[PDB]
Amino acid sequence: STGSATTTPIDSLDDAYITPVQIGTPAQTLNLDFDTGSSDLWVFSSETTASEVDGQTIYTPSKSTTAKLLSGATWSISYGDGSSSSGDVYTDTVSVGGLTVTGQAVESAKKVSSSFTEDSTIDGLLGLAFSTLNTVSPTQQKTFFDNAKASLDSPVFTADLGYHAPGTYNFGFIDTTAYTGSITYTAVSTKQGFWEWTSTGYAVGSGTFKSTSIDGIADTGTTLLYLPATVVSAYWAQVSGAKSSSSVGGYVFPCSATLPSFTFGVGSARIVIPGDYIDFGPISTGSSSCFGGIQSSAGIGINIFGDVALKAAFVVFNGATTPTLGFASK
Ligand SMILES: O[C@@H]1CNC[C@@H]1Oc1ccccc1
Ligand SMILES: O[C@@H]1CNC[C@@H]1Oc1ccccc1
Repeated sequence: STGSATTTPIDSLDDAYITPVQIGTPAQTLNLDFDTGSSDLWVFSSETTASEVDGQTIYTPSKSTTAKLLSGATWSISYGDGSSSSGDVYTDTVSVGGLTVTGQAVESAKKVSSSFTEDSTIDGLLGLAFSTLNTVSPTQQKTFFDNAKASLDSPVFTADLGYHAPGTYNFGFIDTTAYTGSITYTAVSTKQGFWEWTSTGYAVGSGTFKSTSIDGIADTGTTLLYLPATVVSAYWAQVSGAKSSSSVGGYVFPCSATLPSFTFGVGSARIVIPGDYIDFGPISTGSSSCFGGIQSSAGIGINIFGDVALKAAFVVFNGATTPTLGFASK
């Protein structure tokens, strides 16, 4: 089998991407944030505290003839930005772009943090990291990809995110029309449960390429590119007036600037992030200070190749027995 679904930016900045997902019988369609950095499929629901729902579409298990309570199971998650959610668990039929999994754990939120309530465009998350990170207790549950894998034509999914435009998530096949050149594959460590890999270096603008190993994760659920402070300083030093602001929480730059590109290495290959992809706009409405799309990872504990980087490539998440990542230009 295969599946193919369109993913759409939630706003004019590409802050996140939403993909429609069918849950239950008859189908209830929710717009989920596909997150290769976590491993829980959770949704706003009829069980969510009413004061914490503000515009989201909810899953109602009592209206699904295929929903079954997973008795005794609970879940609770906190993300890298401090957002969180928790609740109980049902199994139900879940379909993405024509690909159907029966018996998928659908984690129903009883509580969500204010950051989720305040974003009416995201109805929940669909995790695509390794199932060892799933938070369901006392019986850990499998991701949608892990459940689907054996049925897929090939044990892979691909992320093709657009810049200010829709893109695609495919399951079970490589669309050879969706990229240019060849795909370069690189090794993955699953030791922390992430799609963790080692970039071979970077360049700023037209500058020379610096060969240096940068360990990090391919994370579709993170907006920005988070890298070591040395690398990030070298980038922003090429933008007149750019500075790190403690009050704002990162590097800012004059909105009048033209930003240089940023290149990262994948083996001997190179992915070029255009400068425009690094512009996240005024820090507040009407400000002439703009927020940068490359930020320091120093406070996180891991480097994160988030959407800023991934949207510059066609990315293969190869879930074969020895997992690998592939990157191509597009
Ligand atoms: O802050 C934004 C609005 N609600 C939270 C959202 O960011 C996240 C998206 C996915 C995972 C964690 C956080
Ligand atoms: O819904 C609102 C529109 N822009 C802000 C908020 O959502 C998000 C902000 C940051 C990351 C993910 C989502």
